[PDB]
Amino acid sequence: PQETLNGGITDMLTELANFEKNVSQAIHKYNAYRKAASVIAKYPHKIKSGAEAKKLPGVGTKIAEKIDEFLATGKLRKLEKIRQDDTSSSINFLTRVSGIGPSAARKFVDEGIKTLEDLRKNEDKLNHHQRIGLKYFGDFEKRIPREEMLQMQDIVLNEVKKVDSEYIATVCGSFRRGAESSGDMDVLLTHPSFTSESQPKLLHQVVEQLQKVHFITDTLSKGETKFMGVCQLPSKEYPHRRIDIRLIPKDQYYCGVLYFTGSDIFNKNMRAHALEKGFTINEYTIRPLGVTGVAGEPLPVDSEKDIFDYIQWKYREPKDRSE
DNA sequence: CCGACTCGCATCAGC
DNA sequence: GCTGATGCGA
DNA sequence: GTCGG
Ligand SMILES: Cc1cn([C@H]2C[C@H](O)[C@@H](COP(=O)(O)CP(=O)(O)OP(=O)(O)O)O2)c(=O)[nH]c1=O
Ligand SMILES: [Mn+2]
Ligand SMILES: [Mn+2]
Ligand code: NA
Repeated sequence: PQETLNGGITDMLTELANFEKNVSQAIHKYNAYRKAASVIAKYPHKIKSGAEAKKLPGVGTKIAEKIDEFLATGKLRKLEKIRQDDTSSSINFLTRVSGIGPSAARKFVDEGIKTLEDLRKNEDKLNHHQRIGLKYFGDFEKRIPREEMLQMQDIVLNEVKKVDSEYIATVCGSFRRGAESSGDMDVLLTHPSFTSESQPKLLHQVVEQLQKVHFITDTLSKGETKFMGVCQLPSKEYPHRRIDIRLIPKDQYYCGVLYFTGSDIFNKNMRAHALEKGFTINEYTIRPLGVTGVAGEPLPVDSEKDIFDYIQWKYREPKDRSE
């Protein structure tokens, strides 16, 4: 109990979570373990028994028993076995390549493809996404310091303005909450030519411009509203980074900014209280619920705070939206 | 006991 | 060819 | 996996 508290426990749960998702293809068990780890990581005491943990929300009989075994013996038989298993271990590892999920990792391992070498020997069996994830395997597992994030913002906002002075672009995600470190760059984008009732050609032009100045280096996926790609600060070379660009209608922009800024936990808390007050919020709109529960028409939103107001909540600055 | 627990894009199965 | 299903990362 | 209905 030094790393935060219950670090040994949260790592245990996270590992179990990873095998459920990657080997068992059980997203819900995966989410249960991660939630349980997140509750425990916040619990301000060193846990001394499964019974104590069982009283936490999201901790049931099974994770309680795992904790008693971990506390009594210093390990978990099930995790040690999983850890040493060639097939489970290799399946779990390969999903760390972006574009290889549980299904592709299982097929690869079935035909003897188990390592990065194996993948590099068999590039022909990889789709485009998977090829790039392989290419930048190490880069993609590095975190992005805020200062590189700011340099990256400088480039995104400048180049967007150069395409069209009318574009609005906002870096959201952990960056906007003031995180000192980020896993990727999330960019929201809008324009007056694009409303909920309106050829978008607005995302392609920005993507194209960022490729011309050699900021974006590869494309993982690109449609009329969402781009997923790779980018790189100009120089010893900087790591290649993940960037997502989303084009959203102007009249749903602040709903998107809120959704793609806030931590997942924060978004959940706000969705709950919004129901409490008879509102349903998604990433694009806020709607009132009628007396039966049916949804009305979207309400006007001219500011992130307008959303807080609708549901009678004190404005929470992005820096304070970790939960 | 037992079912519950979002979306845009790429690719593939199949028609 | 196209449509729908499945996979994927968010 | 946990937790309701
Ligand atoms: C995946 C996911 C995302 N969101 C919103 C909120 C999130 O903040 C924003 C950016 O998403 P992400 O880039 O994937 C992680 P992030 O917050 O930016 O932190 P880092 O990337 O730096 O690790 O989208 C959800 O509401 N529910 C979700 O399930
Ligand atoms: Mn992010
Ligand atoms: Mn992202
Ligand atoms: Na993956």
